[PDB]
Amino acid sequence: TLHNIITDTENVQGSFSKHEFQAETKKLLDIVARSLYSEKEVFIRELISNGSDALEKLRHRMITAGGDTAPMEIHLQTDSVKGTFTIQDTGVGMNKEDLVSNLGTIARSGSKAFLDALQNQAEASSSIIGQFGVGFYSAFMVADKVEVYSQSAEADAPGYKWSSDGSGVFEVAEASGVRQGTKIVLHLKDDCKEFSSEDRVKEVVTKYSNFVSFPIFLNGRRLNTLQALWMMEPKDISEWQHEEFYRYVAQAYDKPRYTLHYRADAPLNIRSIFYVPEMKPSMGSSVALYSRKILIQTKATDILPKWLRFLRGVVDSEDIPLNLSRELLQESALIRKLRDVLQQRVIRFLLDQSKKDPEKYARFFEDYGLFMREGIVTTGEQSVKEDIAKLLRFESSALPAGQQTSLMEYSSRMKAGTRNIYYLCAPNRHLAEHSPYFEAMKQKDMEVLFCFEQFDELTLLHLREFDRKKLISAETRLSSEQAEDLLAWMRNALVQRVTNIKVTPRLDTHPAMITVLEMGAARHFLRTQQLQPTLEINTGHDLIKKLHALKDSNPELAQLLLEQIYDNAMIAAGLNEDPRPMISRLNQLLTRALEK
Amino acid sequence: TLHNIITDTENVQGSFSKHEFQAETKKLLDIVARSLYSEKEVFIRELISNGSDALEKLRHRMITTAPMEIHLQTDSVKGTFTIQDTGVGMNKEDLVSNLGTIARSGSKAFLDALQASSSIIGQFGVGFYSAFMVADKVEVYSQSAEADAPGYKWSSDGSGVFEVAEASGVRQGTKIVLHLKDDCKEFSSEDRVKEVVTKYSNFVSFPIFLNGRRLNTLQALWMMEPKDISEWQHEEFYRYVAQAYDKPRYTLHYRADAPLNIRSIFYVPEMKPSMFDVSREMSSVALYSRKILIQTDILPKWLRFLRGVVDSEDIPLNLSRELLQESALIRKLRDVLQQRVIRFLLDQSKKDPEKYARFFEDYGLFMREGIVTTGEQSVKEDIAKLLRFESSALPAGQQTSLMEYSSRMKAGTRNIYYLCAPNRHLAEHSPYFEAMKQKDMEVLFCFEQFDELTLLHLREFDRKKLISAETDIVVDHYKEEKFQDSKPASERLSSEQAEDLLAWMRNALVQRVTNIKVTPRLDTHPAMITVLEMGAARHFLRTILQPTLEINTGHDLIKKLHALKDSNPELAQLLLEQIYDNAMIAAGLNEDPRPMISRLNQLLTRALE
Ligand SMILES: Nc1ncnc2c1ncn2[C@@H]1O[C@H](COP(=O)(O)OP(=O)(O)O)[C@@H](O)[C@H]1O
Ligand SMILES: Nc1ncnc2c1ncn2[C@@H]1O[C@H](COP(=O)(O)OP(=O)(O)O)[C@@H](O)[C@H]1O
Ligand code: ALF
Ligand code: ALF
Ligand SMILES: [Co+2]
Ligand SMILES: [Co+2]
Ligand SMILES: [Co+2]
Ligand SMILES: [Co+2]
Ligand SMILES: [Mg+2]
Ligand SMILES: [Mg+2]
Repeated sequence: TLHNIITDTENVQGSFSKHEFQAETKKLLDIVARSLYSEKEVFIRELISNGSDALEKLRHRMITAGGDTAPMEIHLQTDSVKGTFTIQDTGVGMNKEDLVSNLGTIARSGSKAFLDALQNQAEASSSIIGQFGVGFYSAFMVADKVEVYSQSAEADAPGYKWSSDGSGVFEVAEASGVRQGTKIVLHLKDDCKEFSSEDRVKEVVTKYSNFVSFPIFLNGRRLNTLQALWMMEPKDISEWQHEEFYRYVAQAYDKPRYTLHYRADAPLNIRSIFYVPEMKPSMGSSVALYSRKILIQTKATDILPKWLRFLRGVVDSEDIPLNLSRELLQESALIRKLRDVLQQRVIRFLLDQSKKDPEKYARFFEDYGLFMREGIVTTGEQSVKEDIAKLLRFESSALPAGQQTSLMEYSSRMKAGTRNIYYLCAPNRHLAEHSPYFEAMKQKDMEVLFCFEQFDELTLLHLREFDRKKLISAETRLSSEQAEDLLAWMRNALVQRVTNIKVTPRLDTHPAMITVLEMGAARHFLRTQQLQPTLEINTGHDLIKKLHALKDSNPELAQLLLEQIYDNAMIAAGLNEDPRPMISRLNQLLTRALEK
Repeated sequence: TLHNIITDTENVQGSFSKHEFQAETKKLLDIVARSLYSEKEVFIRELISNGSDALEKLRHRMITTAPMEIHLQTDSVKGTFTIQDTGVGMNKEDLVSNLGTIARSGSKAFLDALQASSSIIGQFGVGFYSAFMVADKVEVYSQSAEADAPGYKWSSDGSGVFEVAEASGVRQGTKIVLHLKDDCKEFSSEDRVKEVVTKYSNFVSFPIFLNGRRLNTLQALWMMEPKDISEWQHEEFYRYVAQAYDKPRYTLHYRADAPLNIRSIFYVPEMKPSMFDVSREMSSVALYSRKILIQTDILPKWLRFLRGVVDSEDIPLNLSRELLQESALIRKLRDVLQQRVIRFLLDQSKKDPEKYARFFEDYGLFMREGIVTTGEQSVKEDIAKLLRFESSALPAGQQTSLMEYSSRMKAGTRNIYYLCAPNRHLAEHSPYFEAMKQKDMEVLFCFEQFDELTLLHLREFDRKKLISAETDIVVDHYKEEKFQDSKPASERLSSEQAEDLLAWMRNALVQRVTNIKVTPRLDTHPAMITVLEMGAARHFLRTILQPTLEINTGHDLIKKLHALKDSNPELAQLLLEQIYDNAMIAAGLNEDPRPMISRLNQLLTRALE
């Protein structure tokens, strides 16, 4: 039942023509000026990156041809009356040829050609921003008219003025007295007047350009007072520096409980700092992606797994393949490898923390454990599930209350014969301990992990196996007649509440206790509060004898006592942490009990 | 104190020269192939869109019966991707100018000459070079219509040059063959190509066949008349866009032209939301343009339970068609969508309060989140219109709202009174509600665990302060409010007996309480605990205070406590400690009640003799 029209029927007739690809220059200028970026305001990032590069080139040239130490800076000036934005740098400048060539040719990048000719070890290799040779045109998105004044450091070259409205044509004339470097004046469009506002420009500078190497001045005032901490040697950074830097990058007010300062060169140049905040859950609300100190993404997308989104901080890579918009990354095996690498690194880091300070790590796991569980559930690589699962903490049968263990430790206590991992996911200890399913493998000496946390169950279900070992849920006085009179009677006043009633000798201080056979039911019971309980009675307890003796004497009163015993055992089993519904009834019981 | 170097000092000398902008063509070709689109797969979207526009131009020509379709073929042996449309094709002069010139768009010129149509996708004139992301060799065979014009073959590797030769076996339309580079062989996989078509091009208005098998393309319901869409079509469409297996319980089909062009559909699933999924970062609403998916914010976070689709002709796209421009217009769209959704939900409440109660029960948490996390007061109140409560002035089970509460208020009244309790029996028989019965004010009854937090953050509604019953009771102590006991004097402890009891209680509870006082405001309860800022105290208890214990000297238990303190003083203390614990529980201020149990068991035994 196929329908295909694609058939190999074409044959070349005659001789071929040769052509070269062309460009619709005027339309391309418009696309490059207006259609590259998600935001107009990005022309400021672009113009500042250009000033930086101009300064970096001058710095590079002074290594050999030492000149006059002139200060290396980027000045911005707003004029809210005229509607102008002006930026000036004291860098390398541009003679007439270079203005014509660099500014007049779409995609021509003098910075890229400069980079290509460097020693790979030159400091400038890693800090020159420009590649594509189009960022300058972003100015035309916000300006009706652009004027560029430039003076090169040269053979007494004259200064020049370059000017365009941005519609296919530009003009060049000689000028004086242009200071060494480059001044750019934007005459802002009516709908872009906000960029002649000081406060608005400041917002943009701090967003994208806050860690630019060279001093930025706005109307004569210094902005970028913050050092790119990630580019520094880990041991030259004090804890107070991290605390301040964390607060800044995470927009937080507390301190990091964990700090990881990760540096490496393969698969990419990476300089990074990750923080785990002190404060628990529930814009600066994730790890930012930088490149050569310029923000790429406020919220980095492709470099960390989703389960690590609770990390704050910064990743900077010099050689990460940038999308043309410079707010996205290109699809790349190197970026994928980076994510895998970072995932392993953070895992290793958190593991080391568990050893160094287990108590502190326990606090961490209580607050952030949900992310590990999420990671294990949502990832498809079995090897990855098992790496994240090393971070997991549980409780155990062969261990005291409150004390925690990992799967590896459990794995270390398994007799070399049997090779599978038994767990019981339950609301609490009392419920887990008194599980008939657990009582089975209590006699059969067999350690069982008690998993009390939310989503512990499907975490292990989605985990399936660990350490090539299998995880399987462990779910596969008063005479004797006086008691039976009582049990027959209690079984009637709670017909609509409990499936089963028993007697047990294992009770001491308690008149009764509640047990459950299905942990999944108790959870369904625990979350459903806008079950088949099985209470057991202590025939030696006073309240129970007092009950038996009372059902005949004060039938009304004896049922107050009964429901109290039931509710109390319910509370002991942690199946009723909000006993507000019982209080009035209890106050009635107490009162009737006290005809003293 | 200031450091500037910018000064108006520059002056032009002599004449100027004029210049035309130029382009580094070769590097531009490279930028389109390596740096324009963030994902490689997208070349499929680009070629199919081209095929769609070519068919659209032919469809337009035919106004003044040949099959209009788009065919795809994958050969994993030859490593080829092939697309063929039966559209308008291209002549020599069209082949050279359109394909041979970066930013030249035949499609755009077509649209500019149409002074419907609105279905043409192409404007930038670069989408075609996306083929070089994945192929080191491209062949194009085209046949113009009709027009006594021969076929042609166009060929290039994507660097610098291309060749155009004349050909004979060329069908009306256009055939393009990609010889896939080695790292891109996945696009010779039928299943992979199909994934991509479905992803971006599922609403293209022409049949798409892949290796001879017709793909199940869908109608773009969001662009169609609401009345021409059955419940069944919504069901099916909902299942596609939400990748779900259930059906929508609500459907909002929203169309507007001012202030902004909008074409959208939102659904609320019949399913309860997954609590696991509520905590994940999962996005919920897809964004389209001319029937083509855009990979991208649009809805406030609290509306993330909504599924469906938004399309707006006012959202301009970046060159690679994956970034939305004008972030102020987006927030504006977001603001408009938020308000339209609130209106819709309010109307659903009116239409069917019983169905809305189930919605509020399943999704109420999202409104509560929205109110707590927004800073704008007017936004808080608008969302709060969606909240439901019960009332002391309405029958049990009957739901009401803040606006109906406001509507029943007297002119003189400046407050909205509320009480948080787990259910209506507890609210109605609360010691705190007993106290409020002595005034003539209505009291909202709020049963959900986070209702109180929500009302605390909301703070006021319609210029009226929200006040909890518990708070009001404390405030009355500092006001000359006269209350009378619901039991006559005969049945209460004498003043002298009360002071004596009170003195003994202050001694017996030195550690635990600030004040112990008599209250004339209880009936069936022996005592209560009061705290001025009760709400905030309950919320703070999430991993002591200055509480006050207030006693009902008309309550038999309290009078028995007065007697016990002299007749069996040790039993009195255990009774006193339990009364205090009970009032703490009743106040929702108790810690883990488990250590109270053995104490109570001892107390019970000791009393039953
Ligand atoms: N302020 C400046 N000073 C000196 N040269 C500049 C300046 N701004 C831009 N240029 C030159 O113009 C070229 C094009 O700038 P732009 O379009 O931003 O492309 P790029 O991506 O290379 O920065 C640069 O590579 C550089 O050679
Ligand atoms: N399959 C096709 N049939 C006919 N003409 C085409 C086809 N694909 C591309 N073209 C022509 O080449 C032009 C350039 O295509 P493209 O680079 O995709 O830019 P856009 O689609 O944005 O115009 C199109 O506008 C169209 O005129
Ligand atoms: F200005 Al650029 F890449 F830095 F186009
Ligand atoms: F192919 Al286009 F804008 F659709 F360049
Ligand atoms: Co052949
Ligand atoms: Co080199
Ligand atoms: Co002047
Ligand atoms: Co009125
Ligand atoms: Mg640049
Ligand atoms: Mg196209």
